[PDB]
Amino acid sequence: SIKIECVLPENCRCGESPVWEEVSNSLLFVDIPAKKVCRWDSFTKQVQRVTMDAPVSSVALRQSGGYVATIGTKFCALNWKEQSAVVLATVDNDKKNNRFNDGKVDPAGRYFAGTMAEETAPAVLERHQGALYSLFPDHHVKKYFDQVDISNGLDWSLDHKIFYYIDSLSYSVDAFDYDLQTGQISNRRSVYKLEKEEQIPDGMCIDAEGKLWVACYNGGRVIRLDPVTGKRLQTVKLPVDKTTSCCFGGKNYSEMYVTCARDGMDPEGLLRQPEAGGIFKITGLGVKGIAPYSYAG
Amino acid sequence: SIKIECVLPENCRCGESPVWEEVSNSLLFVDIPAKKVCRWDSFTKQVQRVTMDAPVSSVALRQSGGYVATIGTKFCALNWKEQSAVVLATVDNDKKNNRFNDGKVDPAGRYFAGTMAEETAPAVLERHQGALYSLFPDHHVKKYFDQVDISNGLDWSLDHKIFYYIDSLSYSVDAFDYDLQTGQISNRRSVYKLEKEEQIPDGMCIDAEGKLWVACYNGGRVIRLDPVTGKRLQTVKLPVDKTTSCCFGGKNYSEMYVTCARDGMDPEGLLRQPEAGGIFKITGLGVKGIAPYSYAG
Ligand SMILES: [Ca+2]
Ligand SMILES: [Ca+2]
Repeated sequence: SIKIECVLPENCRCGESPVWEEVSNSLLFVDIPAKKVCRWDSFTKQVQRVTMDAPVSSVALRQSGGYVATIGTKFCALNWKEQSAVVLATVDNDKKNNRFNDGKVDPAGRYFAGTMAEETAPAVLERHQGALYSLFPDHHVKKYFDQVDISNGLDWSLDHKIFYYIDSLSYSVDAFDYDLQTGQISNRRSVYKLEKEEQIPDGMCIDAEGKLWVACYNGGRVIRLDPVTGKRLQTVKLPVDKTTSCCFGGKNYSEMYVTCARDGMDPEGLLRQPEAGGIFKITGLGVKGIAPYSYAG
Repeated sequence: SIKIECVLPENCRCGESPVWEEVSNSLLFVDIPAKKVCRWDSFTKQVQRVTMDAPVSSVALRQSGGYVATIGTKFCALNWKEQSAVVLATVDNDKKNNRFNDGKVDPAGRYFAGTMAEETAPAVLERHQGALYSLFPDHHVKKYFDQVDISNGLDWSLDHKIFYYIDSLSYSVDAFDYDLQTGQISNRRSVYKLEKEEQIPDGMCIDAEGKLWVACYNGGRVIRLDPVTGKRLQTVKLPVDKTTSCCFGGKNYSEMYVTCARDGMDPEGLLRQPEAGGIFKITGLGVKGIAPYSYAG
Protein backbone atom coordinates (compact mmCIF):
# COMPACT_ATOMS: atom_id res chain seq x y z
CA SER A 1 0.00 0.00 0.00
CA ILE A 2 3.09 2.06 -0.05
CA LYS A 3 3.31 3.76 -3.43
CA ILE A 4 6.56 5.21 -4.78
CA GLU A 5 6.39 7.37 -7.92
CA CYS A 6 8.64 9.71 -9.79
CA VAL A 7 6.70 13.00 -9.86
CA LEU A 8 9.42 14.89 -11.73
CA PRO A 9 12.07 13.20 -13.90
CA GLU A 10 14.47 16.10 -13.47
CA ASN A 11 17.58 13.98 -13.99
CA CYS A 12 19.44 15.90 -11.31
CA ARG A 13 23.22 15.52 -11.17
CA CYS A 14 22.81 15.62 -7.39
CA GLY A 15 19.31 16.47 -6.26
CA GLU A 16 19.21 17.68 -2.66
CA SER A 17 17.60 19.81 0.07
CA PRO A 18 13.87 19.14 -0.55
CA VAL A 19 11.72 21.68 1.33
CA TRP A 20 7.94 21.92 1.30
CA GLU A 21 6.41 25.40 0.90
CA GLU A 22 2.88 24.85 2.25
CA VAL A 23 1.62 28.35 1.38
CA SER A 24 2.00 27.42 -2.32
CA ASN A 25 1.91 23.59 -2.24
CA SER A 26 5.35 23.62 -3.82
CA LEU A 27 8.53 21.66 -3.33
CA LEU A 28 11.87 23.46 -3.48
CA PHE A 29 15.10 21.52 -4.06
CA VAL A 30 18.60 21.99 -5.44
CA ASP A 31 20.90 20.26 -7.93
CA ILE A 32 24.28 20.95 -6.35
CA PRO A 33 26.93 20.75 -9.07
CA ALA A 34 24.43 22.06 -11.69
CA LYS A 35 24.22 25.15 -9.45
CA LYS A 36 20.53 25.05 -9.67
CA VAL A 37 17.53 25.85 -7.36
CA CYS A 38 14.16 24.40 -8.44
CA ARG A 39 10.59 25.03 -7.36
CA TRP A 40 7.85 22.56 -8.36
CA ASP A 41 4.21 23.50 -7.98
CA SER A 42 2.41 20.29 -6.93
CA PHE A 43 -0.93 21.52 -8.40
CA THR A 44 0.15 22.90 -11.76
CA LYS A 45 3.09 20.44 -12.03
CA GLN A 46 5.24 23.32 -13.33
CA VAL A 47 8.86 23.74 -12.35
CA GLN A 48 10.91 26.90 -12.31
CA ARG A 49 14.72 26.77 -12.34
CA VAL A 50 17.38 29.33 -11.39
CA THR A 51 21.15 28.87 -11.84
CA MET A 52 23.84 30.35 -9.60
CA ASP A 53 27.52 31.10 -10.12
CA ALA A 54 28.68 28.44 -7.65
CA PRO A 55 27.34 25.06 -6.32
CA VAL A 56 24.05 25.52 -4.45
CA SER A 57 23.81 23.02 -1.66
CA SER A 58 20.63 23.92 0.29
CA VAL A 59 17.65 26.23 0.14
CA ALA A 60 15.20 27.35 2.84
CA LEU A 61 12.16 29.57 3.27
CA ARG A 62 12.70 33.18 4.46
CA GLN A 63 9.75 34.49 6.46
CA SER A 64 10.10 38.08 5.23
CA GLY A 65 9.98 36.93 1.59
CA GLY A 66 11.96 34.95 -0.91
CA TYR A 67 14.41 32.29 0.04
CA VAL A 68 17.77 31.75 1.61
CA ALA A 69 20.37 29.36 0.18
CA THR A 70 23.93 28.21 0.63
CA ILE A 71 25.89 29.08 -2.51
CA GLY A 72 29.59 28.10 -2.49
CA THR A 73 30.65 29.08 1.05
CA LYS A 74 28.13 31.93 1.30
CA PHE A 75 24.82 32.29 3.04
CA CYS A 76 22.61 34.17 0.56
CA ALA A 77 19.15 35.62 0.21
CA LEU A 78 17.43 34.87 -3.10
CA ASN A 79 14.80 37.00 -4.94
CA TRP A 80 13.29 34.34 -7.18
CA LYS A 81 11.55 36.64 -9.65
CA GLU A 82 14.53 39.00 -9.93
CA GLN A 83 16.98 36.05 -10.22
CA SER A 84 19.23 37.88 -7.84
CA ALA A 85 21.01 36.81 -4.70
CA VAL A 86 22.52 38.95 -1.94
CA VAL A 87 25.32 37.64 0.21
CA LEU A 88 24.46 37.59 3.90
CA ALA A 89 27.68 36.01 5.19
CA THR A 90 30.72 34.02 4.02
CA VAL A 91 32.28 31.13 5.93
CA ASP A 92 35.44 28.98 5.61
CA ASN A 93 37.32 32.03 4.53
CA ASP A 94 40.66 30.15 5.11
CA LYS A 95 39.86 27.00 3.11
CA LYS A 96 40.29 27.29 -0.30
CA ASN A 97 38.25 24.43 -1.89
CA ASN A 98 35.29 24.01 0.46
CA ARG A 99 31.56 24.34 -0.03
CA PHE A 100 28.46 24.30 2.06
CA ASN A 101 26.59 20.98 2.04
CA ASP A 102 23.31 20.31 3.91
CA GLY A 103 21.48 23.04 5.82
CA LYS A 104 18.12 23.62 7.45
CA VAL A 105 16.46 26.32 9.58
CA ASP A 106 16.10 25.68 13.33
CA PRO A 107 12.92 26.27 15.42
CA ALA A 108 14.04 29.85 16.17
CA GLY A 109 14.64 30.87 12.59
CA ARG A 110 18.43 30.32 12.50
CA TYR A 111 19.87 28.85 9.27
CA PHE A 112 22.17 25.96 10.21
CA ALA A 113 24.50 24.75 7.46
CA GLY A 114 27.76 22.83 7.46
CA THR A 115 30.63 22.60 5.05
CA MET A 116 33.00 20.07 3.51
CA ALA A 117 35.98 19.98 1.20
CA GLU A 118 34.85 19.69 -2.35
CA GLU A 119 34.88 16.17 -3.87
CA THR A 120 36.14 14.03 -6.86
CA ALA A 121 34.28 11.55 -4.65
CA PRO A 122 32.61 10.08 -1.32
CA ALA A 123 35.67 9.46 0.86
CA VAL A 124 37.48 11.19 -1.95
CA LEU A 125 37.88 14.67 -0.66
CA GLU A 126 40.25 16.29 1.79
CA ARG A 127 39.02 14.86 5.14
CA HIS A 128 37.78 16.68 8.21
CA GLN A 129 37.81 20.04 6.49
CA GLY A 130 34.25 21.17 7.25
CA ALA A 131 32.51 22.88 10.11
CA LEU A 132 28.90 23.45 11.30
CA TYR A 133 27.70 27.04 11.24
CA SER A 134 24.46 28.87 11.85
CA LEU A 135 23.29 32.18 10.46
CA PHE A 136 21.35 33.98 13.20
CA PRO A 137 18.42 36.30 12.47
CA ASP A 138 20.64 39.36 13.04
CA HIS A 139 23.00 37.96 10.41
CA HIS A 140 25.76 36.98 12.89
CA VAL A 141 27.33 33.61 12.07
CA LYS A 142 28.19 31.12 14.83
CA LYS A 143 30.71 28.35 14.33
CA TYR A 144 29.79 25.29 16.37
CA PHE A 145 32.58 22.79 15.73
CA ASP A 146 35.04 21.69 13.05
CA GLN A 147 36.62 18.61 11.96
CA VAL A 148 33.59 17.64 9.96
CA ASP A 149 34.09 15.28 7.02
CA ILE A 150 30.80 15.78 5.14
CA SER A 151 28.18 17.91 6.90
CA ASN A 152 24.86 16.31 6.10
CA GLY A 153 21.33 15.69 7.34
CA LEU A 154 20.03 17.54 10.36
CA ASP A 155 16.81 18.28 12.23
CA TRP A 156 15.36 19.17 15.69
CA SER A 157 13.18 17.18 18.11
CA LEU A 158 9.58 18.30 18.39
CA ASP A 159 9.98 19.80 21.84
CA HIS A 160 12.98 21.82 20.56
CA LYS A 161 15.40 20.37 23.11
CA ILE A 162 17.49 18.05 20.90
CA PHE A 163 19.48 18.65 17.65
CA TYR A 164 20.08 15.62 15.37
CA TYR A 165 23.05 15.67 13.01
CA ILE A 166 24.87 13.53 10.44
CA ASP A 167 28.52 13.74 9.49
CA SER A 168 28.30 11.16 6.71
CA LEU A 169 31.63 9.45 7.00
CA SER A 170 31.00 8.79 10.67
CA TYR A 171 28.19 6.42 9.56
CA SER A 172 26.43 7.75 12.70
CA VAL A 173 23.33 9.78 13.43
CA ASP A 174 24.17 11.96 16.44
CA ALA A 175 22.17 13.95 18.97
CA PHE A 176 23.04 17.08 20.94
CA ASP A 177 21.20 18.80 23.72
CA TYR A 178 19.92 22.04 22.15
CA ASP A 179 18.83 25.38 23.69
CA LEU A 180 16.05 27.09 21.68
CA GLN A 181 16.74 30.39 23.15
CA THR A 182 20.47 30.72 22.40
CA GLY A 183 21.06 28.11 19.63
CA GLN A 184 23.67 26.42 21.70
CA ILE A 185 24.30 22.68 21.49
CA SER A 186 26.23 20.31 23.71
CA ASN A 187 26.78 16.71 24.82
CA ARG A 188 27.18 15.08 21.41
CA ARG A 189 26.21 11.34 21.42
CA SER A 190 25.50 8.73 18.76
CA VAL A 191 21.86 7.63 18.51
CA TYR A 192 22.19 5.19 15.61
CA LYS A 193 25.04 3.50 13.67
CA LEU A 194 24.16 2.48 10.15
CA GLU A 195 24.32 -1.18 9.07
CA LYS A 196 26.65 -1.97 6.01
CA GLU A 197 23.83 -2.41 3.72
CA GLU A 198 22.54 1.01 4.68
CA GLN A 199 25.61 2.60 3.05
CA ILE A 200 26.23 6.31 3.64
CA PRO A 201 23.79 8.34 5.79
CA ASP A 202 22.92 11.52 3.88
CA GLY A 203 19.86 13.79 4.40
CA MET A 204 17.43 13.45 7.29
CA CYS A 205 14.11 14.71 8.55
CA ILE A 206 12.03 14.19 11.64
CA ASP A 207 8.37 13.12 11.59
CA ALA A 208 5.39 14.15 13.71
CA GLU A 209 6.01 11.14 15.99
CA GLY A 210 9.59 12.23 16.70
CA LYS A 211 11.14 9.55 14.53
CA LEU A 212 13.98 10.27 12.08
CA TRP A 213 13.99 9.39 8.38
CA VAL A 214 17.46 9.09 6.88
CA ALA A 215 18.28 8.87 3.16
CA CYS A 216 20.97 6.26 2.49
CA TYR A 217 23.25 7.30 -0.35
CA ASN A 218 24.03 4.23 -2.51
CA GLY A 219 21.60 2.24 -0.37
CA GLY A 220 18.51 3.00 -2.47
CA ARG A 221 16.39 3.57 0.62
CA VAL A 222 15.12 5.79 3.44
CA ILE A 223 15.27 4.31 6.94
CA ARG A 224 13.06 5.30 9.87
CA LEU A 225 14.85 5.51 13.24
CA ASP A 226 13.70 5.83 16.85
CA PRO A 227 16.33 8.15 18.34
CA VAL A 228 15.21 7.33 21.86
CA THR A 229 15.29 3.54 21.60
CA GLY A 230 18.12 3.55 19.05
CA LYS A 231 16.31 1.06 16.81
CA ARG A 232 15.56 1.10 13.13
CA LEU A 233 11.76 0.99 12.78
CA GLN A 234 11.40 0.59 9.00
CA THR A 235 13.11 0.48 5.62
CA VAL A 236 11.52 1.85 2.44
CA LYS A 237 13.46 0.90 -0.71
CA LEU A 238 13.41 3.20 -3.77
CA PRO A 239 13.98 2.33 -7.42
CA VAL A 240 17.25 4.36 -7.52
CA ASP A 241 20.49 3.71 -5.53
CA LYS A 242 21.71 7.28 -4.98
CA THR A 243 18.99 8.45 -2.58
CA THR A 244 20.25 11.68 -1.04
CA SER A 245 17.60 13.39 1.12
CA CYS A 246 13.97 13.47 2.14
CA CYS A 247 11.26 15.69 3.58
CA PHE A 248 7.52 15.49 4.19
CA GLY A 249 5.07 17.54 2.16
CA GLY A 250 1.75 17.39 0.41
CA LYS A 251 -1.56 17.20 2.13
CA ASN A 252 -1.08 17.31 5.88
CA TYR A 253 2.62 16.42 5.43
CA SER A 254 1.47 12.89 4.69
CA GLU A 255 3.68 12.45 1.60
CA MET A 256 7.44 11.96 1.59
CA TYR A 257 9.58 13.56 -1.13
CA VAL A 258 12.97 11.99 -1.88
CA THR A 259 15.82 13.44 -3.90
CA CYS A 260 18.58 11.48 -5.60
CA ALA A 261 21.63 11.78 -7.80
CA ARG A 262 22.49 10.74 -11.36
CA ASP A 263 26.21 11.63 -11.17
CA GLY A 264 28.55 8.74 -10.65
CA MET A 265 26.31 6.21 -12.37
CA ASP A 266 27.52 3.97 -15.14
CA PRO A 267 25.46 3.16 -18.28
CA GLU A 268 24.41 0.08 -16.99
CA GLY A 269 22.95 1.59 -13.81
CA LEU A 270 21.23 4.26 -15.84
CA LEU A 271 19.52 1.59 -17.75
CA ARG A 272 17.84 -0.11 -14.85
CA GLN A 273 17.35 3.19 -13.09
CA PRO A 274 16.18 5.52 -15.82
CA GLU A 275 14.65 7.99 -13.33
CA ALA A 276 17.91 8.46 -11.44
CA GLY A 277 18.13 12.11 -10.33
CA GLY A 278 14.31 12.41 -10.25
CA ILE A 279 12.05 13.63 -7.48
CA PHE A 280 10.21 10.68 -5.88
CA LYS A 281 7.04 10.81 -3.82
CA ILE A 282 6.21 8.08 -1.31
CA THR A 283 2.59 7.73 -0.25
CA GLY A 284 0.83 5.36 2.19
CA LEU A 285 3.46 5.21 4.99
CA GLY A 286 0.88 6.04 7.69
CA VAL A 287 3.12 8.68 9.17
CA LYS A 288 3.15 12.44 8.76
CA GLY A 289 5.91 14.98 9.09
CA ILE A 290 5.96 18.60 10.20
CA ALA A 291 6.31 21.94 8.56
CA PRO A 292 9.82 23.36 7.98
CA TYR A 293 10.99 26.45 9.82
CA SER A 294 11.65 29.70 7.99
CA TYR A 295 14.73 31.95 8.33
CA ALA A 296 13.94 34.83 10.65
CA GLY A 297 16.39 37.44 9.29
CA SER B 1 45.41 -20.76 10.76
CA ILE B 2 47.52 -17.94 12.11
CA LYS B 3 49.06 -17.80 15.56
CA ILE B 4 49.54 -14.54 17.50
CA GLU B 5 51.87 -14.19 20.45
CA CYS B 6 52.68 -11.17 22.63
CA VAL B 7 56.42 -11.86 22.64
CA LEU B 8 57.21 -8.77 24.71
CA PRO B 9 54.60 -7.24 26.88
CA GLU B 10 56.49 -3.96 26.87
CA ASN B 11 53.49 -1.66 27.52
CA CYS B 12 54.88 0.98 25.14
CA ARG B 13 53.31 4.41 25.25
CA CYS B 14 53.56 4.30 21.51
CA GLY B 15 55.61 1.48 20.09
CA GLU B 16 56.68 2.11 16.51
CA SER B 17 59.17 1.62 13.68
CA PRO B 18 59.75 -2.14 13.98
CA VAL B 19 62.89 -3.23 12.07
CA TRP B 20 64.33 -6.78 12.08
CA GLU B 21 68.09 -6.99 12.57
CA GLU B 22 68.92 -10.47 11.29
CA VAL B 23 72.62 -10.17 12.10
CA SER B 24 71.69 -10.30 15.81
CA ASN B 25 68.17 -11.95 15.51
CA SER B 26 66.73 -8.89 17.23
CA LEU B 27 63.80 -6.56 16.69
CA LEU B 28 64.62 -2.82 16.75
CA PHE B 29 61.74 -0.50 17.60
CA VAL B 30 61.02 2.87 19.25
CA ASP B 31 58.71 4.13 21.97
CA ILE B 32 58.13 7.61 20.64
CA PRO B 33 57.09 9.77 23.60
CA ALA B 34 59.29 7.78 26.01
CA LYS B 35 62.16 8.87 23.79
CA LYS B 36 63.54 5.38 23.51
CA VAL B 37 65.22 3.26 20.91
CA CYS B 38 64.84 -0.43 21.88
CA ARG B 39 66.33 -3.86 20.79
CA TRP B 40 64.70 -7.06 21.72
CA ASP B 41 66.85 -10.18 21.45
CA SER B 42 64.57 -12.95 20.13
CA PHE B 43 66.79 -15.67 21.67
CA THR B 44 67.35 -14.41 25.21
CA LYS B 45 64.02 -12.47 25.22
CA GLN B 46 65.74 -9.50 26.80
CA VAL B 47 65.36 -5.87 25.80
CA GLN B 48 67.98 -2.97 25.72
CA ARG B 49 66.76 0.58 25.57
CA VAL B 50 68.58 3.82 25.01
CA THR B 51 67.02 7.14 26.01
CA MET B 52 67.35 10.15 23.70
CA ASP B 53 66.70 13.81 24.44
CA ALA B 54 63.57 14.28 22.28
CA PRO B 55 60.80 12.01 20.90
CA VAL B 56 62.31 9.34 18.66
CA SER B 57 59.95 8.41 15.90
CA SER B 58 61.89 5.98 13.68
CA VAL B 59 65.13 4.01 13.62
CA ALA B 60 66.92 2.29 10.72
CA LEU B 61 70.07 0.26 10.13
CA ARG B 62 73.23 2.18 9.15
CA GLN B 63 75.52 0.18 6.93
CA SER B 64 78.72 1.66 8.40
CA GLY B 65 77.68 0.67 11.92
CA GLY B 66 75.08 1.58 14.51
CA TYR B 67 71.78 3.16 13.57
CA VAL B 68 70.19 6.23 12.12
CA ALA B 69 67.08 7.68 13.66
CA THR B 70 64.65 10.58 13.51
CA ILE B 71 64.67 12.51 16.76
CA GLY B 72 62.46 15.58 17.05
CA THR B 73 62.92 17.14 13.60
CA LYS B 74 66.47 15.90 13.19
CA PHE B 75 68.01 13.12 11.16
CA CYS B 76 70.61 11.61 13.48
CA ALA B 77 73.35 8.96 13.58
CA LEU B 78 73.04 6.88 16.72
CA ASN B 79 76.10 5.30 18.28
CA TRP B 80 74.41 2.53 20.19
CA LYS B 81 77.52 1.60 22.04
CA GLU B 82 78.09 5.33 23.50
CA GLN B 83 74.40 6.26 23.47
CA SER B 84 75.17 9.47 21.62
CA ALA B 85 73.48 11.08 18.66
CA VAL B 86 75.09 13.12 15.91
CA VAL B 87 72.86 15.36 13.89
CA LEU B 88 73.17 14.67 10.17
CA ALA B 89 70.47 17.17 9.04
CA THR B 90 67.47 19.08 10.32
CA VAL B 91 64.10 19.95 8.84
CA ASP B 92 61.01 22.07 9.65
CA ASN B 93 63.10 24.78 11.25
CA ASP B 94 60.15 27.09 10.81
CA LYS B 95 57.69 24.89 12.78
CA LYS B 96 55.64 25.75 16.60
CA ASN B 97 55.87 22.05 17.29
CA ASN B 98 56.59 19.48 14.62
CA ARG B 99 58.27 16.10 14.83
CA PHE B 100 59.30 13.41 12.43
CA ASN B 101 56.97 10.44 12.31
CA ASP B 102 57.50 7.27 10.22
CA GLY B 103 60.65 6.70 8.22
CA LYS B 104 62.29 3.86 6.31
CA VAL B 105 65.42 3.29 4.10
CA ASP B 106 64.84 3.05 0.39
CA PRO B 107 66.42 0.36 -1.90
CA ALA B 108 69.42 2.67 -2.57
CA GLY B 109 70.14 3.43 1.06
CA ARG B 110 68.37 6.82 1.34
CA TYR B 111 66.51 7.58 4.60
CA PHE B 112 62.93 8.62 3.84
CA ALA B 113 61.01 10.21 6.69
CA GLY B 114 58.19 12.68 7.01
CA THR B 115 56.87 15.04 9.63
CA MET B 116 53.67 16.14 11.34
CA ALA B 117 52.51 18.65 13.94
CA GLU B 118 52.78 17.10 17.46
CA GLU B 119 49.69 15.90 18.81
CA THR B 120 47.50 16.79 21.77
CA ALA B 121 45.21 13.87 21.17
CA PRO B 122 44.88 11.06 18.66
CA ALA B 123 44.94 11.85 16.05
CA VAL B 124 44.35 15.66 16.66
CA LEU B 125 46.90 18.14 15.72
CA GLU B 126 47.41 21.23 13.64
CA ARG B 127 46.51 20.28 10.06
CA HIS B 128 48.81 20.01 7.07
CA GLN B 129 52.03 21.00 8.90
CA GLY B 130 54.16 18.08 7.72
CA ALA B 131 56.34 17.24 4.71
CA LEU B 132 58.03 14.14 3.26
CA TYR B 133 61.84 14.24 3.15
CA SER B 134 64.71 11.93 2.26
CA LEU B 135 68.25 12.00 3.63
CA PHE B 136 70.76 11.13 0.95
CA PRO B 137 74.04 9.26 1.58
CA ASP B 138 76.03 12.53 1.66
CA HIS B 139 73.56 14.02 4.14
CA HIS B 140 71.74 16.39 1.91
CA VAL B 141 68.00 16.44 2.28
CA LYS B 142 65.33 16.38 -0.40
CA LYS B 143 61.89 17.73 0.18
CA TYR B 144 59.29 15.91 -1.86
CA PHE B 145 56.06 17.61 -0.86
CA ASP B 146 54.29 19.36 1.96
CA GLN B 147 50.76 19.77 3.19
CA VAL B 148 51.07 16.44 4.96
CA ASP B 149 48.77 15.80 7.96
CA ILE B 150 50.48 12.78 9.52
CA SER B 151 53.36 11.25 7.55
CA ASN B 152 53.23 7.99 8.16
CA GLY B 153 53.75 4.13 6.57
CA LEU B 154 55.86 3.68 3.53
CA ASP B 155 57.67 1.06 1.42
CA TRP B 156 58.90 0.22 -2.10
CA SER B 157 57.83 -2.29 -4.70
CA LEU B 158 60.10 -5.27 -5.30
CA ASP B 159 61.12 -4.05 -8.77
CA HIS B 160 62.08 -0.72 -7.18
CA LYS B 161 59.82 1.21 -9.51
CA ILE B 162 57.03 2.19 -7.13
CA PHE B 163 56.94 4.01 -3.80
CA TYR B 164 53.97 3.47 -1.49
CA TYR B 165 52.97 6.05 1.08
CA ILE B 166 50.39 6.81 3.78
CA ASP B 167 49.39 10.24 5.03
CA SER B 168 47.08 8.96 7.75
CA LEU B 169 44.40 11.62 7.54
CA SER B 170 43.92 10.87 3.82
CA TYR B 171 42.70 7.35 4.93
CA SER B 172 44.43 6.23 1.74
CA VAL B 173 47.48 4.25 0.61
CA ASP B 174 49.09 6.12 -2.25
CA ALA B 175 51.59 5.03 -4.92
CA PHE B 176 54.17 7.05 -6.79
CA ASP B 177 56.41 6.18 -9.66
CA TYR B 178 59.89 5.91 -8.17
CA ASP B 179 63.35 6.20 -9.75
CA LEU B 180 65.95 4.10 -7.98
CA GLN B 181 68.79 5.97 -9.36
CA THR B 182 67.76 9.52 -8.37
CA GLY B 183 65.36 8.95 -5.47
CA GLN B 184 62.71 10.95 -7.38
CA ILE B 185 58.97 10.24 -7.06
CA SER B 186 56.11 11.25 -9.34
CA ASN B 187 52.51 10.67 -10.46
CA ARG B 188 50.86 10.26 -7.10
CA ARG B 189 47.67 8.20 -7.06
CA SER B 190 45.59 6.32 -4.53
CA VAL B 191 45.79 2.57 -4.63
CA TYR B 192 43.53 1.68 -1.66
CA LYS B 193 40.84 3.71 0.53
CA LEU B 194 40.33 2.34 3.92
CA GLU B 195 36.84 1.28 4.95
CA LYS B 196 35.30 2.84 8.09
CA GLU B 197 36.12 -0.18 10.27
CA GLU B 198 39.75 -0.09 9.25
CA GLN B 199 40.02 3.28 11.02
CA ILE B 200 43.33 5.17 10.58
CA PRO B 201 46.05 3.70 8.33
CA ASP B 202 49.37 3.84 10.20
CA GLY B 203 52.54 1.84 9.41
CA MET B 204 52.99 -0.34 6.35
CA CYS B 205 55.39 -2.94 4.88
CA ILE B 206 55.57 -4.90 1.61
CA ASP B 207 55.74 -8.66 1.38
CA ALA B 208 57.72 -10.94 -0.97
CA GLU B 209 54.68 -11.21 -3.28
CA GLY B 210 54.54 -7.45 -3.68
CA LYS B 211 51.44 -7.01 -1.50
CA LEU B 212 51.18 -4.36 1.25
CA TRP B 213 50.40 -4.92 4.92
CA VAL B 214 48.97 -1.89 6.74
CA ALA B 215 48.52 -1.48 10.51
CA CYS B 216 45.14 0.08 11.25
CA TYR B 217 45.32 2.37 14.25
CA ASN B 218 42.20 1.87 16.41
CA GLY B 219 41.19 -0.90 14.00
CA GLY B 220 42.96 -3.69 15.93
CA ARG B 221 44.23 -5.27 12.72
CA VAL B 222 46.67 -5.47 9.90
CA ILE B 223 45.26 -5.64 6.38
CA ARG B 224 46.90 -7.11 3.25
CA LEU B 225 46.39 -5.07 0.11
CA ASP B 226 46.85 -5.64 -3.56
CA PRO B 227 48.13 -2.29 -4.94
CA VAL B 228 47.38 -3.33 -8.50
CA THR B 229 43.66 -3.98 -8.04
CA GLY B 230 42.96 -2.02 -4.94
CA LYS B 231 41.55 -5.22 -3.42
CA ARG B 232 41.94 -5.99 0.29
CA LEU B 233 43.30 -9.59 0.25
CA GLN B 234 43.16 -10.42 3.97
CA THR B 235 42.46 -9.09 7.44
CA VAL B 236 44.30 -10.26 10.53
CA LYS B 237 42.83 -9.04 13.75
CA LEU B 238 44.97 -8.45 16.85
CA PRO B 239 44.00 -8.58 20.56
CA VAL B 240 44.60 -4.78 20.87
CA ASP B 241 42.93 -1.81 19.09
CA LYS B 242 45.87 0.56 18.73
CA THR B 243 47.99 -1.42 16.28
CA THR B 244 50.56 1.05 14.89
CA SER B 245 53.03 -0.64 12.59
CA CYS B 246 54.31 -3.92 11.26
CA CYS B 247 57.35 -5.53 9.64
CA PHE B 248 58.57 -8.99 8.77
CA GLY B 249 61.33 -10.73 10.73
CA GLY B 250 62.44 -14.06 12.15
CA LYS B 251 64.13 -16.70 10.02
CA ASN B 252 64.03 -15.62 6.33
CA TYR B 253 61.47 -12.94 7.19
CA SER B 254 58.78 -15.53 7.76
CA GLU B 255 57.16 -13.93 10.82
CA MET B 256 55.37 -10.59 11.18
CA TYR B 257 56.04 -8.26 14.14
CA VAL B 258 53.34 -5.71 15.06
CA THR B 259 53.80 -2.71 17.35
CA CYS B 260 51.02 -0.91 19.19
CA ALA B 261 50.32 1.84 21.65
CA ARG B 262 49.05 2.16 25.21
CA ASP B 263 48.62 5.92 25.02
CA GLY B 264 45.07 7.13 24.85
CA MET B 265 43.55 3.86 26.18
CA ASP B 266 40.72 4.06 28.96
CA PRO B 267 41.39 2.37 32.05
CA GLU B 268 38.60 0.25 30.84
CA GLY B 269 40.19 -0.52 27.56
CA LEU B 270 43.27 -1.67 29.45
CA LEU B 271 41.59 -3.93 31.36
CA ARG B 272 40.05 -5.50 28.27
CA GLN B 273 43.50 -5.51 26.69
CA PRO B 274 46.24 -5.71 29.23
CA GLU B 275 49.02 -6.16 26.64
CA ALA B 276 48.31 -2.85 24.94
CA GLY B 277 51.69 -1.37 23.92
CA GLY B 278 53.17 -4.82 23.45
CA ILE B 279 55.08 -6.39 20.64
CA PHE B 280 53.10 -9.11 18.84
CA LYS B 281 54.44 -11.84 16.56
CA ILE B 282 52.20 -13.44 13.91
CA THR B 283 53.09 -16.81 12.42
CA GLY B 284 51.31 -18.70 9.69
CA LEU B 285 50.60 -15.84 7.33
CA GLY B 286 51.94 -18.05 4.52
CA VAL B 287 54.04 -15.27 2.91
CA LYS B 288 57.43 -13.86 3.78
CA GLY B 289 58.68 -10.30 3.82
CA ILE B 290 61.94 -8.82 2.69
CA ALA B 291 64.93 -7.47 4.61
CA PRO B 292 65.20 -3.84 5.52
CA TYR B 293 67.59 -1.68 3.55
CA SER B 294 70.54 0.03 5.31
CA TYR B 295 71.28 3.73 5.28
CA ALA B 296 74.33 4.41 3.10
CA GLY B 297 75.51 7.62 4.82
CA1 LIG C 1 23.19 15.55 1.49
CA1 LIG D 1 53.14 5.31 12.60
